[PDB]
Amino acid sequence: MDVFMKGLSKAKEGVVAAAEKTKQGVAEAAGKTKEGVLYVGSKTKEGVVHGVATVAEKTKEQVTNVGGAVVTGVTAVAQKTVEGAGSIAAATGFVKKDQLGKNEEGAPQEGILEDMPVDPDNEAYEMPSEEGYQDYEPEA
Repeated sequence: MDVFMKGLSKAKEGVVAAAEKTKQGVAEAAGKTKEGVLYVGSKTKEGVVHGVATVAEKTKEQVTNVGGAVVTGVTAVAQKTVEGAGSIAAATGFVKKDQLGKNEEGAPQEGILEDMPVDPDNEAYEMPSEEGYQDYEPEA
């Protein structure tokens, strides 16, 4: 289940496949170097030039067959890129979250004035309006 183990067992499959091939390449190379020390009036320089010249003709039939393969492969990667874009959309689109409205206070004072006209000397004229009750000793 660990997506990591798979990627690991997948690489080992390539290292082994490459070994069988790399191990088969040195095998032929060994016998090839064996003829190197031995001269061969048959393989002359002019003969080598004609060899690479012939392999250049087949290389055309190969790139032609694979030429249609690389085109199809790139097409698969093309649709594989647009899909990866979805992941980018998430990185930019942060996981939305509906629950808060951020409203500390829209400065709901009560009027344009500082709303502090109240006088500390006596609130207003003289305490509540009442009916005088008592404030002057003499009749007036």
